[PDB]
Amino acid sequence: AISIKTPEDIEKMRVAGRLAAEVLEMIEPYVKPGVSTGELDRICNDYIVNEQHAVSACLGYHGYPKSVCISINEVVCHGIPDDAKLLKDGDIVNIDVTVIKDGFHGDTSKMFIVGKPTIMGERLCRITQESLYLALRMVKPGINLREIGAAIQKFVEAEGFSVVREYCGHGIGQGFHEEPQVLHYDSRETNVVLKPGMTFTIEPMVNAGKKEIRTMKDGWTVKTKDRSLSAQYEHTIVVTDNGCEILTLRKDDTIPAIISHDEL
Ligand SMILES: [Co+2]
Ligand SMILES: [Co+2]
Ligand code: NA
Repeated sequence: AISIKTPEDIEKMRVAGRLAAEVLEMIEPYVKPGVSTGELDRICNDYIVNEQHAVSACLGYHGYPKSVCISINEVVCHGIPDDAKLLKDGDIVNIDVTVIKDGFHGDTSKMFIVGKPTIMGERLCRITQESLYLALRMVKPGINLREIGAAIQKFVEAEGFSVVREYCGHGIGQGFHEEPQVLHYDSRETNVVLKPGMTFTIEPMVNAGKKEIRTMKDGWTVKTKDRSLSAQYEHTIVVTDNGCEILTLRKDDTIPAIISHDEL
């Protein structure tokens, strides 16, 4: 079932989350034209291991071969870091990180724009981030997860993009992927009432084009069927007594760490 974390668990999650966000703040500078995805994966790994003294949860997860997922342009998710894949001007890149510290996990990701941006690229990252923020703003005890999925979808579609169906956010803590499944669209099957103490991620994958995807020969890389661009953002949060607390907040986030719902 869904696990309610205790205050102490939360404190642990706060540490794992901060570490995860840090990695994202740390790698920004190195994200530029000409750099390979493999080198970025190496930098993150070393940082996590040697500086943070933590562990990457992705490395070996169901056989995942690298430390972080780096998805470029049309890649939807699970892009495999590789030394032959170089960053170019105009690319939109997602870097997804999961760190373990003391047994608790912190999962987060962001988009980066390489060099000069395209109108659509920049626009797609912005609506994708807005769609995550919107969801975050909704979280409070008593709401149903279905309303969140519905809201994201409606928003995204009203802006002319699509939400990927196959991939969802998830409960998280001692376990990388715990209940519940957090769908980013409306589904009559969804029925979970939020309680304080619940910890989970929200990580909408948005396509500028059609919602369909395809998985490559590699068994990991997922791409849009129509070759359109795809973007995603993700945060880890805890449901509080009157709202939520964002455990993976970074300095460039423009949403506050704690969201209090005065209507409560
Ligand atoms: Co996740
Ligand atoms: Co992630
Ligand atoms: Na992408």
